[PDB]
Amino acid sequence: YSYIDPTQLPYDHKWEFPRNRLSFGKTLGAGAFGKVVEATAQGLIKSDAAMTVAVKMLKPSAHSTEREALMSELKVLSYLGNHENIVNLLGACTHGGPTLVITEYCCYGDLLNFLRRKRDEFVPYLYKDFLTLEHLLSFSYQVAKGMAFLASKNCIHRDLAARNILLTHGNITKICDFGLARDIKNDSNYVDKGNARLPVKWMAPESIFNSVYTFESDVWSYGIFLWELFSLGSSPYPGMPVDSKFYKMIKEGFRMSSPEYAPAEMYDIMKTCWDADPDKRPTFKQIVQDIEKQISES
Ligand SMILES: COc1cc2ncnc(Oc3ccc(NC(=O)Cn4cc(C(C)C)nn4)cc3)c2cc1OC
Repeated sequence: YSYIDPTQLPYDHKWEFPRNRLSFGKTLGAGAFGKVVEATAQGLIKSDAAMTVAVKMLKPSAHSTEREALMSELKVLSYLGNHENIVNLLGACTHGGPTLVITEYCCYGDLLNFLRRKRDEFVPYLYKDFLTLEHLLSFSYQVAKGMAFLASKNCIHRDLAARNILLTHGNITKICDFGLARDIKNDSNYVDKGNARLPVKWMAPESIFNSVYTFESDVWSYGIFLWELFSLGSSPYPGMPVDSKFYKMIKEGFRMSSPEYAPAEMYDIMKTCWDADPDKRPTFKQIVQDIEKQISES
């Protein structure tokens, strides 16, 4: 929810695709109630050529709440329309069986696992495809541009992190949301807080203590994502478990020091994203303008 009720958004039937034209392959990811599988779609291209796609669907374990949530995701994707910095909708199957959501396939997978795999060969300054500082600045710019677009459409992400960014051809990043297709019960980055399992280390104080999610709380998460990026995939608040001492320290103003590979101007952005006053944080549009200047000066 937040600013817009996703259940009231319309679904354009121009997206309707016949489900008998899909051939399912390997499961890319699974949670308790949902999954994402790799598939071949036939007749999606005007010229009889087959194409590889990603398909999100529910498991027989899912209930009415999860069935409403997958339909709401489809309505939001149809409402947003395509954007270069967001995973794009290609089609959907809404009759003749369970809901299927068809999105573009991203050959390099999630950004978190890519950074961890590339960590040991990082170059701060050719066939080998080494990760450089130039690539980290470009990723930070592309993610801020996609988030500036979501905010302009009155959308709040609520789970922005490196694990929710995909990487495709030509070092292009795409904002995504695995949601129900992530096993949050066995992921240590999600913590038990009341009757929920939440990503506390990425959450703004107003979201933790008041359950308030806004344009400003997404900006706090972006600052945490920057720390993950310039630490080459390390977990935030290293050596600190999520306990009473953690919630106390955050309220009292404790903040992480800069990661090892962050330029000083990128750490300056992180600090402003983590201001206790939501009105003192920059907008995603201001972040884009700031990074643009850094890239041009480089
Ligand atoms: C080679 O490995 C992979 C390739 C992949 N290629 C493509 N997709 C993959 O997974 C998916 C991840 C997420 C989604 N769904 C959404 O993001 C829908 N959405 C967007 C939003 C917001 C508006 C931003 N809200 N909801 C669909 C598929 C892959 C996973 C891989 O490995 C794990």
